[PDB]
Amino acid sequence: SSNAKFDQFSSDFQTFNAKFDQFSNDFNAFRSDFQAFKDDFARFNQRFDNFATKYR
Amino acid sequence: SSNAKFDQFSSDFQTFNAKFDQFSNDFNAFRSDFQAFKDDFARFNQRFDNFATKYR
Amino acid sequence: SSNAKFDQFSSDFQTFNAKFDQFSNDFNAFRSDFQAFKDDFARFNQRFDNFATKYR
Amino acid sequence: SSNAKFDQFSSDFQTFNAKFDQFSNDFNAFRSDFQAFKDDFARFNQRFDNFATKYR
Amino acid sequence: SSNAKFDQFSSDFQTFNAKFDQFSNDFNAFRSDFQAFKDDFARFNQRFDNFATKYR
Repeated sequence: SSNAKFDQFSSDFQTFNAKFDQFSNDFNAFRSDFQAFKDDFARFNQRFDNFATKYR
Repeated sequence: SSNAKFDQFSSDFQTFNAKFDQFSNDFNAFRSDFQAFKDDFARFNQRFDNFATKYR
Repeated sequence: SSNAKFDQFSSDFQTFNAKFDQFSNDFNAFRSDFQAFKDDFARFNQRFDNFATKYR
Repeated sequence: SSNAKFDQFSSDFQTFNAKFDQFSNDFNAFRSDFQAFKDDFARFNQRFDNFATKYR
Repeated sequence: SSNAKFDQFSSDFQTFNAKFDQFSNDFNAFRSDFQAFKDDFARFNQRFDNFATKYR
């Protein structure tokens, strides 16, 4: 192909690489959010077990 | 390779790049929904703690 | 480069593009499942709220 | 480009295509885990409702 | 098009490929977090069943 056409594609690919990098960071922020929920659920589970034992 | 073939692929790539932006947007909408659920759960956990601690 | 090897790459990219579309659909189907769950969690939280108020 | 550079790229793309397919299968496996969880939650929700009803 | 420009694209694609492998690992780690959460929920569900049974 012409250099001009290839350069358009390579810079387009660079935009995609940047978008993917952002999505990867977004996904990891979601993972952090999910871990925070999981730990909050663990705290609930322990509080429940405590209550259910005392009120069994 | 040749121009006509390359131009077609460059177009196909750009269509994929646009679809990737829409997926990234879909994932962020999901992240907001998930955070909403996580905070709703956090609210529930605090109400459960109040019931179990302050009223039992 | 060889037109014929480029033809293979173009086809393999089309295959990737279709698989990406399948994944994007699957992700959006997952979002619908997450929405059903989030709604179900709301059902529970609101039921618990009522219960707690009556048993405070 | 030269055929050698292109052919290396095409081989690298085929490897990425295979990894993407793997990820899409991983994502679909997750969707099964999520649906199983959603169903477990709907069953908890019914059992909570039954408890709250019988305990009026 | 030129070998120099192709070499730059090939480098960018290799970097994307590596990022994708990282993301796929991150997704698998999330899947593991999710399964552990699902099992935690099942453990709660059993605790709640045992508690509710004793209030009949």
